[PDB]
Amino acid sequence: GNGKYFSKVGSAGLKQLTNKLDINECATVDELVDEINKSGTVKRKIKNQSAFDLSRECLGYPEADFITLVNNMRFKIENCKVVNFNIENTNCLNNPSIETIYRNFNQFVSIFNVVTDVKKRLFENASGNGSGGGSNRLEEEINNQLALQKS
Repeated sequence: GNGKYFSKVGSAGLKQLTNKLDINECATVDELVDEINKSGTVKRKIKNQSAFDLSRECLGYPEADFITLVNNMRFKIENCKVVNFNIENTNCLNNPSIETIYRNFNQFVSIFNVVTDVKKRLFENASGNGSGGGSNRLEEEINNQLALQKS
């Protein structure tokens, strides 16, 4: 029997995704992709859903209010993934709902990190990140880091 039903970051995003995708459990994004790779419907849906959206859904935060949180935050984007973050304008935290969302925002980014990697793994590139350039502020900063990368 497997124990330790507690994980923060990384495998936590996997655990939330595997739960959401109704797939097998996964210890790494690499193994996660492989399971999804077996689940054709999930695989295709991961590209059909946007990383931001797919990840946000996994937590169950209200789209608008969740977006409201990240627009007022900033993020350390390491390798196209939010590795760290902090709130820039605590205006959104006026709502205890968003407080709840914020205090557990890392969960989202954990899941986001996963879908951000998985969507790259399954698809060499896809229009399923969030919106043009980026979802909402968060991915814009990511795209911003990518803009620094003059090809």
